[PDB]
Amino acid sequence: FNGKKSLLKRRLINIKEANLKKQSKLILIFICIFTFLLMVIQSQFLMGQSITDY
Amino acid sequence: MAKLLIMSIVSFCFIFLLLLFFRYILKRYFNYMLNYKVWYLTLLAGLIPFIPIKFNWDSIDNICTVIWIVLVIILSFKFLKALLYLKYLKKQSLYLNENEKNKIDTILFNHQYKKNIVIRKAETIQSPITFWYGKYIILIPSSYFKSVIDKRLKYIILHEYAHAKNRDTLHLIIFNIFSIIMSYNPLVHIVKRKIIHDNEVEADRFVLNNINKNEFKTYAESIMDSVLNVPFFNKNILSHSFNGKKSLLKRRLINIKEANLKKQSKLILIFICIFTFLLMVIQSQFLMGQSITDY
Amino acid sequence: MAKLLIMSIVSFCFIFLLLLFFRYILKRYFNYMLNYKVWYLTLLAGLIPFIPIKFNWDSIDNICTVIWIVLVIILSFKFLKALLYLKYLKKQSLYLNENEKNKIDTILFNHQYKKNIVIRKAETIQSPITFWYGKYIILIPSSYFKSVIDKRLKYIILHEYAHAKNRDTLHLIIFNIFSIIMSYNPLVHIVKRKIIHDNEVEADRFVLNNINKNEFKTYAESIMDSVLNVPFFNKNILSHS
Ligand SMILES: CCCCCCCCC/C=C\CCCCC(=O)O[C@@H](COC(=O)CCCCCC/C=C/CCCCCCCCC)COP(=O)(O)OC[C@H](O)CO
Ligand SMILES: CCCCCCCCC/C=C\CCCCCCC(=O)OC[C@@H](COP(=O)(O)OC[C@H](O)CO)OC(=O)CCCC/C=C\CCCCCCCCC
Ligand SMILES: [Zn+2]
Ligand SMILES: [Zn+2]
Repeated sequence: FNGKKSLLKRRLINIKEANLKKQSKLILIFICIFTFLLMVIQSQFLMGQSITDY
Repeated sequence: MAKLLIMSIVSFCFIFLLLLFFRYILKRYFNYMLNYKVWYLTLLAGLIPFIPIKFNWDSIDNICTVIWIVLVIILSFKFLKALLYLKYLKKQSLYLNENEKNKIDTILFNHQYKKNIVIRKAETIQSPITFWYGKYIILIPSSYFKSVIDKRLKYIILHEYAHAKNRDTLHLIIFNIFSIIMSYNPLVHIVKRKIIHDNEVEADRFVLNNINKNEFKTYAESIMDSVLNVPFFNKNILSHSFNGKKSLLKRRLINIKEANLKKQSKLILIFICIFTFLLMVIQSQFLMGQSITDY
Repeated sequence: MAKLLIMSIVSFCFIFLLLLFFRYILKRYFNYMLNYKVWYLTLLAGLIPFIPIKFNWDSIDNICTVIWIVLVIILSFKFLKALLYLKYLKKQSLYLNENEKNKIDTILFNHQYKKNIVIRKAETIQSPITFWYGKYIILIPSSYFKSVIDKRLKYIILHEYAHAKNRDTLHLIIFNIFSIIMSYNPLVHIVKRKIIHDNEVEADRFVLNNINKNEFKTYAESIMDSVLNVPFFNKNILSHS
């Protein structure tokens, strides 16, 4: 009956399902290492600067 | 020259989208919390283009040159305003009576936590709040202990601890300042806000993990009352408050509490509309046109 | 033709900002509300320089055309799906019994309010909703009437009645259509939120005015419970929950 979804409402929703999960770092790591490599790629791909201006 | 900025904006948005991308599934299908610390990487990556790796139309840059500077200056103010408040706030506190301490300890000894953070009382602000400085300060009004049989102490106290544990109040400050210099890309503000929601969710988990289920129900009910009693605040961006945040629901509650019984004399609308209209007429007097007219 | 795009956007934003100043100040300092109807005039203004009445670029122009076309098509699709959702709800509704009618009568007895709008019930949804069609339909859960002591009925009825009185639902319908077509100026979409925000506030003012001071807190408590104990849905985003 609330006008629209917001924070108080979201919190109450989560209160209904116990988060009985072992949220192992395994997953975050997989993403984090992937992510980092992509920034590496971004670098080879593109850089520039004004230091060139002889 | 500002071509660099454009490059910067693009890089930022790239990583930004990447994180947002993953999140959906991780919660939607697996109910995982994403450990928010990952977000610092967006900033880093976004700024890589500034490194001199080495391995007319530009009038606009003559201008963008100072847009940067001005924004920083304004933000310097914004930031400091809050910081100064914190100066003020901190110095007004006091330590506590043993009996309260005994109660407090009874609640929390179970954790036997790393007590290198601090508990103190207040004679000022209505709701308990927290911020960092270098000490991890938890501050709560005296009315709550004088009301020794309030019971809700059981839950309120723990909540604050939960913010203390991940050092939310530390990161927040740093993050803010750093972002201020890179004032150029509004997406960073999305992030500035977004991060908050996660912190609060985690805090709720934290609490539930320390109580019964019968109690869960009770707790949830107590939160609602904790929202009810007062107007909210935005006093310290460099802090976390208790009443959740600026919102529609809250605004409506505030108004219903206040008297609201009067008509404004009709002219106000009669004229505001006339006014608006004449001006658009004027706008038109000079401005109109479309390509079909171009024989 | 880029020029026309630009003009339309600019014109709209000009007035838009003007209006915002007024509302803020007027409420902030003198405690008054403005009747939201004025907002239609922003759409109008935005389309004046637009009509062909005077009283490199090639690429830019070509693409702009294409985007306009697609935006309208997809928003319409979204809108239409919702529209039949509404059809569904109507089909499934039913009238109430005599005593239930008698309860309504009591609540509205001294109100003697216009009866050219309709009150009906269904088991389909956990909380009441309303919509327009042309008949002003108020729908409540069929599970509520039997509760001899809910003391919700009183408040729920006035709340909705009040919404019905101002024909707010109609305005949203048409209003949305115009933004469906003029899909590109983000400001045009944004104003929708403002309309809703106030529409509900105003409704509350109405209700409070019809109840005892001693129960003001009662009303408020129910408002909270109405949220606390329920899941959220927005299938009909064109309607009020
Ligand atoms: C600049 C704005 C300033 C105003 C802010 C002031 C207001 C401050 C706002 C702060 C509070 C947040 C309120 C929440 C509102 C909201 O809808 O924003 C949500 C993001 O939605 C988007 O994906 C869209 C968000 C982006 C907004 C624009 C909409 C368009 C999106 C399409 C972009 C995708 C295309 C990619 C290419 C981008 C390159 C340009 C919030 O994220 P989350 O809660 O994690 O949801 C998870 C979701 O289930 C997971 O699905
Ligand atoms: C891209 C070109 C744009 C050209 C225009 C120049 C501006 C560019 C700079 C952009 C960022 C500035 C951010 C400030 C926004 C101005 C609004 C502004 O001044 O509004 C501020 C606030 C609060 O309104 P208030 O003053 O209390 O009066 C409300 C009154 O009762 C009733 O009135 O809006 C919200 O936070 C509610 C937003 C709800 C809408 C839904 C979500 C999307 C977020 C809205 C944001 C929408 C996103 C913005 C997109 C235009
Ligand atoms: Zn918190
Ligand atoms: Zn309503």
